[PDB]
Amino acid sequence: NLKPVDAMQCFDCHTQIEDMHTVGKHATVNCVHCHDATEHVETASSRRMGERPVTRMDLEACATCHTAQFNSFVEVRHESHPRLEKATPTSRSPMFDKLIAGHGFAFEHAEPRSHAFMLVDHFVVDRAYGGRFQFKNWQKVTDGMGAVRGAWTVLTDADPESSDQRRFLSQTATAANPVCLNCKTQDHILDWAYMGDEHEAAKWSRTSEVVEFARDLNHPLNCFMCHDPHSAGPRVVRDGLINAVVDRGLGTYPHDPVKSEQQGMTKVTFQRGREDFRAIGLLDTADSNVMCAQCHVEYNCNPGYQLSDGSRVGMDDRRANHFFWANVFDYKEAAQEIDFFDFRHATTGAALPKLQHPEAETFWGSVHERNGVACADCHMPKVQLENGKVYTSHSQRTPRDMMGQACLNCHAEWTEDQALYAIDYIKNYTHGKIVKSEYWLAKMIDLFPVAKRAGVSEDVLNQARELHYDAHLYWEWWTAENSVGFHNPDQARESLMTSISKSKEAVSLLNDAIDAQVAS
Amino acid sequence: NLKPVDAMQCFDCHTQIEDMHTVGKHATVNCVHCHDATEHVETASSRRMGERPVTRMDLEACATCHTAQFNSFVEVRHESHPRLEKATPTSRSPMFDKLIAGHGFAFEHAEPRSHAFMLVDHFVVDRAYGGRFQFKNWQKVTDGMGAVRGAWTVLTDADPESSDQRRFLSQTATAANPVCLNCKTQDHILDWAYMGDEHEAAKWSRTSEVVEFARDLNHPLNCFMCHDPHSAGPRVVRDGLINAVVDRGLGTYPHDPVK
Amino acid sequence: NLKPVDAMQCFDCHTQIEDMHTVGKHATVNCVHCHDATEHVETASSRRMGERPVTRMDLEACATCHTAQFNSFVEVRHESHPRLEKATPTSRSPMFDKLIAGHGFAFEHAEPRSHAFMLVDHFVVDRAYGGRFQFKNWQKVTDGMGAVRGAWTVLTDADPESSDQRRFLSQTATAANPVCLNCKTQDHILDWAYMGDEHEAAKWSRTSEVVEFARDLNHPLNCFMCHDPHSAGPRVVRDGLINAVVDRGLGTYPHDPVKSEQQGMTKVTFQRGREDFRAIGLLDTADSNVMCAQCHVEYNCNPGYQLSDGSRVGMDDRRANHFFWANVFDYKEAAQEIDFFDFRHATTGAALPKLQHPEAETFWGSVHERNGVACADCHMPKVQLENGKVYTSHSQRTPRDMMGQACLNCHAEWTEDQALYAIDYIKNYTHGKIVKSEYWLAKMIDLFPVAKRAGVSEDVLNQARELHYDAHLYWEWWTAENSVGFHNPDQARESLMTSISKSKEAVSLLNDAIDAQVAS
Ligand code: HEC
Ligand code: HEC
Ligand code: HEC
Ligand code: HEC
Ligand code: HEC
Ligand code: HEC
Ligand code: HEC
Ligand code: HEC
Ligand code: HEC
Ligand code: HEC
Ligand code: HEC
Ligand code: HEC
Ligand code: HEC
Ligand SMILES: [Ca+2]
Ligand SMILES: [Ca+2]
Repeated sequence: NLKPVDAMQCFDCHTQIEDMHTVGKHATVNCVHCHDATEHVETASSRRMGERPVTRMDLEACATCHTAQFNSFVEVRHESHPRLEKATPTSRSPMFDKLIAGHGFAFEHAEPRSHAFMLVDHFVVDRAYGGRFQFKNWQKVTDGMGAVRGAWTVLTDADPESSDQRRFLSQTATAANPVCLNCKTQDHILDWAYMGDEHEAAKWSRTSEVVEFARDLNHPLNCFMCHDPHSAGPRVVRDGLINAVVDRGLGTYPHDPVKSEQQGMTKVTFQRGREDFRAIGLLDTADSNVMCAQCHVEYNCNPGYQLSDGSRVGMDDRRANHFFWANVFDYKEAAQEIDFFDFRHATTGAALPKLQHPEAETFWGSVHERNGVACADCHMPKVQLENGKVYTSHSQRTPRDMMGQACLNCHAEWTEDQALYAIDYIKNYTHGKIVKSEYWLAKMIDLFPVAKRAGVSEDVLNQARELHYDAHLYWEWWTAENSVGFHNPDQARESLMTSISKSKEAVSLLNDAIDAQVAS
Repeated sequence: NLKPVDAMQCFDCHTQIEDMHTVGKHATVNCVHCHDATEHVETASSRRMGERPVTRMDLEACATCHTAQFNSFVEVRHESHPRLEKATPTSRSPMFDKLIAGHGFAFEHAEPRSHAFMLVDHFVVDRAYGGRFQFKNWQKVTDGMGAVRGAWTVLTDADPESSDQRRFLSQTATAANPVCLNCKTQDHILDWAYMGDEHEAAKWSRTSEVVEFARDLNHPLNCFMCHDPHSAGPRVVRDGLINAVVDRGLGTYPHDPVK
Repeated sequence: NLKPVDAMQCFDCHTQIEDMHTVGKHATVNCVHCHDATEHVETASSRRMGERPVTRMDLEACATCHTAQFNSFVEVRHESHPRLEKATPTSRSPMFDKLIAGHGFAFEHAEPRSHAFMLVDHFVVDRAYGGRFQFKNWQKVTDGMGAVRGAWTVLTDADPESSDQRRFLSQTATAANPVCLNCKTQDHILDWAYMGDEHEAAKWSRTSEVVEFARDLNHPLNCFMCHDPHSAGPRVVRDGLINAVVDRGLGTYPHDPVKSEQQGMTKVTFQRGREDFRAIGLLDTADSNVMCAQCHVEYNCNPGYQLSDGSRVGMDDRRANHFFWANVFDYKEAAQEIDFFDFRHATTGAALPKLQHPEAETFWGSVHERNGVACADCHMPKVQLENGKVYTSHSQRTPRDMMGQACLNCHAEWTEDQALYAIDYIKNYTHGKIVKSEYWLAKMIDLFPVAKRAGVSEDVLNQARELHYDAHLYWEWWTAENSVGFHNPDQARESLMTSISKSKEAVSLLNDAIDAQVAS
């Protein structure tokens, strides 16, 4: 049984915590729920930590008083098909392997499944750790609660004796690095300096051995990623997001200065040895658009190359942890502003960006976003109970599972079937354009070896490579983005038509150049 | 937002609560969750209460940290047919009127329905208060959450100006008395002496005017009827039960001394 | 009404039958249920048959006393989509036509459907008889009971006047030969010598005119394929299987000598004119792993070519009826041991194997097989009845239709949805790797004409052809195998990664060789 500690004693040294804790809705929640600080209190001074207190980061620390939210979070949506590869004819990107050739995603890229699995899925995907980590057996893939209890309760490491990234199976990659983990867990929140920069007080950083870092991490999507444990108020903890919104002053809604001001973020910095160490972003309001944008964004979390000179940009560089915080039509400019690209296409040699799940940036400017709707309205609605205390569902899943609460409450003119039909109209239309964009990209890509072998000049190949960048960007955004156009159908339409235009331009350029070589 | 109070100061006078609270699973739960004792602490001595502190008896006091248990409790089972009279050919006792003739149950005795309604159903049944109390309208009969929030949020009193038990409709009875309420609520747990005996410190007792008592009561089946708020440990609070089991030495299982 | 015959009279000459019949559970079942032997008994001698007795091979011969088993067998699973071509984007092998080009399966290869249809489906598939046989009309495709009553009750022959294999429609093949029928029916069990070898007493053999043979055959999957009609004990009748397990001494579980000994097979030979003629394999136990392995295996049942010198191996050769009885990683060695391959790829010219439904060999060594689980546990479980005499369901179908009896009885920790999710995780993962294997095989195949035309040497082409063999084998096993990895997910994973490795090696070899030619 827990025994309370005297928080006044802590507050003597922890003024920032005092100011948060005493004012919020956790003012009566004793520190012992999450911290074991006995030896810390015996040894600390006002500027030196002394013995490190233990801080609980398990979600059960919150589930004791918030079982409803915890249970809704950990529910596994069995209809979210697991380990479903996107590069197949029946999934999101039928020609993905040809289009992404040269990139680590060619090894495996599955559709997302329920949040409980995020950390385990990150660890076991074929592109991440060379196949080092596996579930203990193939039955464990169902065990959401187990994954939440801790990744290492359900996973095995092929070689606990080594800590290097290497292939354990031939068709795997070792793309994982420490930045990835920031969107899977915040178990490292006290051990990682802001942005993963080198820091005396940080156990882990962008340049750490990711296998060793992995072994230290257990829990997915900690509840405190969106809720300050001290004030219980809304926040974000993701460094990349704070950096974009606050440090770079882009604001929470870069396209709406007024909304950015009303629904803003306040950066709170915590120090170690009186030197800035870590930060959180306190939100003005409980704005799930910004909470979900901690992870559902396009980002860099990887080494890459400079657009200017093609030189390597390694994990040690700040750019290896970066939120572009730019919609699809501002993205090329945002990548130019940091002088960065992700990979060279294996066939065309083009410098290309790699886009990932840009839901937050896609949502900006959509009809729903403009009308003050937020992710949670459709994906974590309040529960409707005939007789019950209302709480917010933490199931984070498609509104198809709860259309009454997620759509039909606003769309009184529709039945569930009508609303589903509206969704399907958009997704079907968008998917048709994605498929057409891929057809044209693939047609362009296939001409590169023919052009090279026909003696087409490097100048013409480079012209086509520049078009490839744009054709790729304006296509890939939409296979990366999870709503298949729903979050912003007009933007998807304009973008995908732009992709096709670019590819058609490249096809015509290469075809003409090949024919001119043949004629000469 | 709640501000915690200095529980150690309470414990200077409240040794019994200290021994329960500091040992159980509510040792970290501050008194401010259930008591407003500011003026009490200002005026009390260990021998004089001073200002009476306020104690929350609402189930929301527990639902804050125990929403899953509260929500399962308050759910209304619509399949438990409401206001279904047992003295009919299709219910439990087709000849009940003949057999029970001379007893107040002849006026109305329905099947039970979900616990959320126990106090409101007690107040509105035809045999209890002469028809004095009704739901605010016939729609309110569905409102389990409302009844749990408080009986008087969903009921009306035909005559707030009188406190006597009398018939307001011809075929009703006034069988209710203060003892009934002990199986409907424990909102009176600090205002009722053991067994409802007369007591200088008891606002209410077996001989109280039941209508006046009724008006003071709000919540059905308080969570603390089975769970001690201080220790979080299992308990009962019903005097009649404690009297049988302990005072009369019958034990919890009168047919099984080992159990 | 049947009238019993005096079996003692038969037993005077039929000692093997006496020894089986008098001891088993059919000891009270009179011969007249299945044999009309009146004129036989009048004319036979102890060594000469005299008039041939009639033997009933229709399944109704057993259905009279075993209606429950018969009815469960003949049920048509309408959810098993009929005539569903595998070489489409929504089926098992999207790039099958490119990959299998040169082989008869390019004409048509559908997913399997319910067992009642096996013989009719064999007769009507476009790759088998040149389109000679059709259902009487398109309505008859539903008639499982009709097919079971007899193929010729529901099919028509385009030309009853000729018996040659030829095309009746342009896009058909004539791949059928007599060996195929051994996995469709055993109506010929008394007319076919062991292995289909030439024999004086055999009406049919490997070299027979298959159209004439076809016309003599009526019933699918006779009940006596797994149950000896005389002893009622468990057996197999399939020559290829007996030959692998017993003649070649490979055992029923080639990877487990102990299990092979406990769950073994005893070959029983029957003679004609005191010369070995046909054989059965009596099983030590009712082991469905071995019963189903009569057909659900990789086999040769076709002409092919020698790996050594490329010469034709015709139906007359023993190798035209062969069970490799080898898992995917032992298969290349098993094909080398008989010096055999199936076809030359139409584009690459590579000698290639053709793999078919190797469920039995894939199942070996899997977690379930190692734990003593057998096909029937998942595909023909005992019926569960609140009040009823239990019998074994003969419906032979996916456990999805009976998850309570097929999985959940062993997997108490799971709900049906969890178990289905576990299956889908494996199938989704495996299918993603199949698709990737095909992508790489197709990329390799497409380089062959480019390499040939660029002047790449035969030595380099032959190197790539040798890689093609392996890339093909380690892919095709898994489109052939029906569980999409479920029966052995680790093996599927290792194999498919091997396929991709081989293809990538071939792509790199050919690309480099083409570029070197272009540069010269
Ligand atoms: C000892 C019980 C207890 C623990 C442990 C606890 N909380 Fe709370 N929490 C409360 C109470 C009490 C409230 C106030 C409820 C109210 O009045 O609305 C609260 C309020 C909240 C709110 C609403 C705050 C607001 O401003 O609306 C959030 C979000 C919350 N808690 C999250 C968490 C998270 C995340 C954890 C785990 C780090 C956690 N809590 C741990 C008891 C707890
Ligand atoms: C910590 C980073 C992170 C945060 C914050 C986050 N997500 Fe996710 N989300 C993921 C990852 C990772 C997955 C895929 C998990 C997996 O496949 O194992 C995912 C999956 C999902 C899915 C697919 C679930 C399914 O059934 O397939 C939805 C919908 C989703 N997120 C919505 C949201 C919404 C809405 C928010 C804000 C309330 C949110 N997410 C916050 C990382 C995050
Ligand atoms: C900005 C936050 C963020 C970073 C950094 C991030 N992810 Fe994710 N990850 C997500 C979200 C959101 C999802 C679910 C949406 C989706 O998959 O499209 C996801 C899904 C996944 C999935 C399940 C779907 C799939 O792709 O197979 C895996 C595996 C995964 N991430 C691995 C990685 C690896 C490896 C890294 C580092 C190279 C990484 N993640 C970096 C946010 C992030
Ligand atoms: C991706 C961000 C995110 C994560 C992670 C998160 N929540 Fe929440 N939570 C929300 C949002 C959004 C709301 C509703 C805010 C609003 O509309 O007022 C919410 C509301 C709450 C509330 C207020 C009562 C209610 O239900 O509205 C509690 C308590 C809470 N969450 C607890 C948890 C616990 C416990 C966890 C960990 C299992 C958790 N949250 C994880 C975003 C998050
Ligand atoms: C107006 C409602 C609405 C809002 C607001 C909304 N989405 Fe969605 N979201 C959808 C619909 C509809 C789909 C398609 C789901 C489907 O077809 O089942 C979708 C799909 C998703 C998916 C893929 C889910 C799956 O299972 O395939 C993710 C992840 C997601 N949204 C995240 C977000 C995030 C993060 C935000 C806030 C930036 C957001 N959404 C805003 C309605 C919304
Ligand atoms: C501020 C939050 C909070 C409030 C208010 C609260 N509890 Fe609890 N309760 C807890 C915590 C924390 C535990 C211990 C959970 C654990 O460790 O298992 C707990 C434990 C319990 C247990 C389990 C005790 C045991 O020994 O197993 C019961 C029963 C319980 N509470 C009932 C109540 C009732 C009834 C009320 C209303 C009088 C109430 N609680 C008020 C937080 C609260
Ligand atoms: C405070 C007294 C009290 C306690 C303690 C109590 N009950 Fe009840 N119970 C009632 C009353 C009064 C009703 C009828 C309520 C009504 O009709 O409005 C009832 C109704 C029920 C019903 C019928 C519910 C329905 O759907 O019709 C069941 C079952 C029941 N109780 C079981 C229990 C069990 C089991 C416990 C112990 C966990 C319990 N009760 C504790 C007083 C109580
Ligand atoms: C020992 C505890 C106890 C006492 C005292 C008690 N009840 Fe009840 N009451 C119950 C239980 C338990 C139920 C539900 C089971 C049932 O109705 O059989 C119930 C059900 C009811 C119901 C709904 C069913 C019906 O009979 O119409 C009413 C109304 C009711 N009581 C009124 C009264 C009145 C009036 C008194 C005082 C004369 C009274 N109760 C005294 C325990 C009690
Ligand atoms: C005249 C009725 C009759 C006919 C015809 C008949 N059987 Fe049987 N069969 C029996 C009886 C009686 C048993 C013993 C049942 C028992 O005692 O378990 C039996 C037992 C069996 C058993 C269980 C044997 C064992 O050892 O467990 C199988 C398998 C079987 N029969 C298959 C067949 C097949 C296949 C046919 C058609 C070739 C067939 N039977 C024809 C009556 C019949
Ligand atoms: C005589 C050879 C043969 C034997 C023995 C045999 N099968 Fe089959 N099986 C087939 C053929 C041929 C098909 C496809 C039939 C068709 O498509 O018309 C098939 C189809 C199936 C299917 C797919 C059915 C559907 O609904 O699509 C399953 C499952 C199956 N077999 C399992 C088994 C199991 C388990 C055993 C052992 C109990 C077994 N089979 C024994 C030849 C056989
Ligand atoms: C070793 C036994 C075996 C032999 C020999 C065999 N089959 Fe099959 N056949 C099967 C099994 C098992 C299935 C069902 C599993 C599957 O199709 O993958 C099957 C399925 C079929 C199907 C339905 C699915 C499809 O491919 O369209 C046809 C048609 C078929 N066989 C024709 C043939 C022809 C023609 C031959 C000879 C060239 C042949 N079979 C030889 C066992 C065999
Ligand atoms: C592919 C092999 C196979 C075929 C063909 C087959 N069965 Fe069976 N049969 C089994 C297996 C396996 C069992 C159960 C053996 C065990 O577990 O004891 C079984 C059991 C039996 C039993 C024993 C009683 C029972 O239900 O367990 C009878 C009778 C039987 N089958 C009759 C038939 C009849 C009649 C047919 C033809 C319609 C038939 N079988 C076709 C494999 C076969
Ligand atoms: C532990 C249970 C289990 C065992 C044992 C098992 N399988 Fe399967 N089998 C499966 C599952 C699961 C599938 C995939 C079915 C699905 O996804 O609907 C499958 C698929 C099949 C299919 C394709 C069925 C269809 O409709 O798609 C055939 C044929 C098959 N198995 C035959 C066999 C044979 C022959 C054996 C014995 C050598 C065997 N299986 C052993 C569980 C089993
Ligand atoms: Ca990116
Ligand atoms: Ca073969």
